[PDB]
Amino acid sequence: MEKQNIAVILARQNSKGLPLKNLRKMNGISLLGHTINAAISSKCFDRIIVSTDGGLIAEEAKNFGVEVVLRPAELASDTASSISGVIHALETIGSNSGTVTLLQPTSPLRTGAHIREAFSLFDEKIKGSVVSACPMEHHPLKTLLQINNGEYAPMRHLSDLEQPRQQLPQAFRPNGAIYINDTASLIANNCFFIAPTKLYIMSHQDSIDIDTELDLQQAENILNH
Amino acid sequence: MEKQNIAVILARQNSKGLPLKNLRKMNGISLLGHTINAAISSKCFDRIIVSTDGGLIAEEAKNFGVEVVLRPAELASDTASSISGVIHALETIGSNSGTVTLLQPTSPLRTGAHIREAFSLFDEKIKGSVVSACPMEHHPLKTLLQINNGEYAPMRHLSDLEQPRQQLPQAFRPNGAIYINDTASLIANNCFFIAPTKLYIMSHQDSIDIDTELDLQQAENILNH
Ligand SMILES: CC(=O)N[C@H]1[C@H]([C@H](O)[C@H](O)CO)O[C@](OP(=O)(O)OC[C@H]2O[C@@H](n3ccc(N)nc3=O)[C@H](O)[C@@H]2O)(C(=O)O)C[C@@H]1O
Ligand SMILES: CC(=O)N[C@H]1[C@H]([C@H](O)[C@H](O)CO)O[C@](OP(=O)(O)OC[C@H]2O[C@@H](n3ccc(N)nc3=O)[C@H](O)[C@@H]2O)(C(=O)O)C[C@@H]1O
Ligand SMILES: [Ca+2]
Ligand SMILES: [Ca+2]
Repeated sequence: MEKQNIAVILARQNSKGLPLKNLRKMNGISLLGHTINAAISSKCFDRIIVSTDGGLIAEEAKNFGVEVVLRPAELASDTASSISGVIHALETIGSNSGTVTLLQPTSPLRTGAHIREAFSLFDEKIKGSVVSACPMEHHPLKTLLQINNGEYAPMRHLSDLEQPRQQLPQAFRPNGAIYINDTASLIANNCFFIAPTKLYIMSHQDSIDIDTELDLQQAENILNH
Repeated sequence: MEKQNIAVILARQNSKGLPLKNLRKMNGISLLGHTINAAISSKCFDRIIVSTDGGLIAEEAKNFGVEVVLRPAELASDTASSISGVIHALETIGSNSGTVTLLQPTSPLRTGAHIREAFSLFDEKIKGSVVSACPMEHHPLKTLLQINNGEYAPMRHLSDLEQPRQQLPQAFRPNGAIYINDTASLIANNCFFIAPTKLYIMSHQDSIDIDTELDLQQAENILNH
């Protein structure tokens, strides 16, 4: 096979929250369109695929000049895993060698430059994931986990709960915007986090994820800096 | 000595953020007053002390009918630890036996009922802390910690990052509203988290902490249910 860099944008029609979320407009452009534009402007991809079950989403993708994979209902339900959708897209276009990047439409402030910056961290020899991430608002060592009913244990040391944050290791969470993997590795492991995983760090501002109407408005306000 | 249940409300005059924050009004009552009212209505305390360096805060505390400890400047600076303020209050009134509870004015939706509910968890024989806490918005096992420059390691397992949250242990963070300790233990350990620490769980709504003008408005709106 030819090695290919593939972008997969999963955009199902039924959004369990905000209705028709993937086509909702932000500064005049659909969420889908913002992420398609990021994929194109990154110049990182040989193939850009929108995977959907919805006719309106498919028409939007075609109007932006990218490929469409149609998902049957069982891969677009509320319970369907993202990994099964990415696997189905790769099987449909016939790629099992190269890289595959998931780009969620719910991260509209993730730009093509962010994608290029993340790609520069990918190690073609070692082939761990590159995942975009942002700093944790509340430090995860300053937490306790339930071990029994009404019984809790510190995440690490009890003394961590009173340590100045600057004296603790820096902590990060995935923000959903970018997951880059070696294609054969993603197929074999059937997941998005493959060791050794590297992080591409983004600001809290650029990590906004759209769930609510107020999220859409905040993202618009951020664009209008 | 007589064993005493002491409440200490630390309320310094200089707020590094919102100016004069501890006297800012919320539905007509100062933040200080809301927490004093919680301490009184809990009926958990033999002594209620407001510790401050500020004349206006001291006058407000006296008007609510509680005791005042005056802190010298070195215990009320931007760098001064909360524990040193609680230790100084206990030394001033001469108590080293019983319980001591820190009640921060920045948690105005923490009520007297919350204080009673937390106190019911305190174990007078084993004498670990009781700390009020709320659920973590982002699960702390779904994080990575920096171990070297540009090198990160999962908090626990890499597979935790893709686990449904409901399949992970429940996680909680202190919310700042209540810290209950055995008095002799707090003096000896010079800290607020003493094993075995128990958690009193509060909702995200009741855990609001005041840092901004918008925080004050949100807390007011919550009160007006
Ligand atoms: C990679 C992955 O597991 N993605 C999941 C993400 C991820 O964990 C977070 O965003 C990280 O912060 O979480 C979810 O993210 P969510 O349900 O909002 O979906 C994000 C975007 O992906 C599309 N989608 C999702 C699943 C699927 N089978 N097909 C799809 O087309 C949606 O239409 C939307 O554009 C979640 O909220 O539960 C579910 C997603 O499946
Ligand atoms: C127990 C403890 O360590 N408290 C600290 C808390 C705590 O960790 C969080 O609230 C938990 O979510 O964090 C701080 O909390 P913060 O600075 O807002 O202070 C909270 C309240 O305590 C008063 N205060 C604080 C310290 C001190 N030496 N004297 C005081 O009178 C303030 O006037 C205000 O009413 C922080 O933001 O850094 C600093 C506080 O010292
Ligand atoms: Ca989501
Ligand atoms: Ca604070």
